[PDB]
Amino acid sequence: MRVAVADVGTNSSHLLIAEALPGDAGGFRVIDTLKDRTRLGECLDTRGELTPEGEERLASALTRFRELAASAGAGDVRVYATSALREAPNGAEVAERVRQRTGLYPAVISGVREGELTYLGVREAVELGPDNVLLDLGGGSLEFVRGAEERAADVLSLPLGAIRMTRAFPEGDGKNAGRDVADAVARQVRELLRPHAGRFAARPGTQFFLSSGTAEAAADAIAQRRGGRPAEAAGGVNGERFTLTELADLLAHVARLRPAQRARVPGLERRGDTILAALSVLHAALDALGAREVTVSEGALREGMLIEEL
Ligand code: NA
Repeated sequence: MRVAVADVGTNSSHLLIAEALPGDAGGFRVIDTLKDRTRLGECLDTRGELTPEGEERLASALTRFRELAASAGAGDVRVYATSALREAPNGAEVAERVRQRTGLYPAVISGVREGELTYLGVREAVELGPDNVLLDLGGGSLEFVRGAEERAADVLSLPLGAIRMTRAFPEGDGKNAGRDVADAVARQVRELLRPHAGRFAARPGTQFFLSSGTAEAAADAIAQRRGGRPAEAAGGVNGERFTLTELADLLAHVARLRPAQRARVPGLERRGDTILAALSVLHAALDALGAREVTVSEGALREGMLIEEL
């Protein structure tokens, strides 16, 4: 009664092993989550194609994942790949070669598919209401999801990822370069949402949610800026809330710092390279939709994959 799902991201891949409960009430219990530091982001060439060293790291990850699942009695791993392989021009070729080498097929899912599954992961992590808007900021893309208590009704994927924006708007040496990038990213967010007014905008009673790593880091940083302990000592950030004003203040702080300093802001360790652009995406998007406050969900794509499998 054990199931395994995995996602291939940009710099990390994760295997989730869960026990599937009696179908009557159903549900799942997470047995293990195993990370692989695939680091595909540093294995992308100038045209964005995955290098042979990237194929090797990916093949190595999926081989180890397959063994972990099999030794745990979980049978076969469903594997979905997101922005890294989606945007690589040779992503489909890499996926078929990895399948030939490992027997696992990393299916490259669309941004919208990722968003609809992530919404399921959020559903089982935090309490959804009758009108929810979810923003899931990844490396290449930002997914907007709207729905009710059960599933996504509307999904939009826009090319506003933390890595993609960091690259699209290179930061200069000047003291104002962080602010200038933040402003340019915000103008790009509004421009790509311009065809889509009303779709994800706050209505009375709309509740807003965030998922994935930037948002979790933001919640950790904001809580510690209110005097809290690091999330690692407080059991994580799932369910934490923060206001748009708190996000704006964290962004203004980050923008006046240089990249190396950003990685020393508590909560933002391991995200100094993209946190400026990523916070700029989140604030600009939330502001444009009229969000006042958000809840952060540690559940996301992998949990959603489980829910669909069950
Ligand atoms: Na995303």
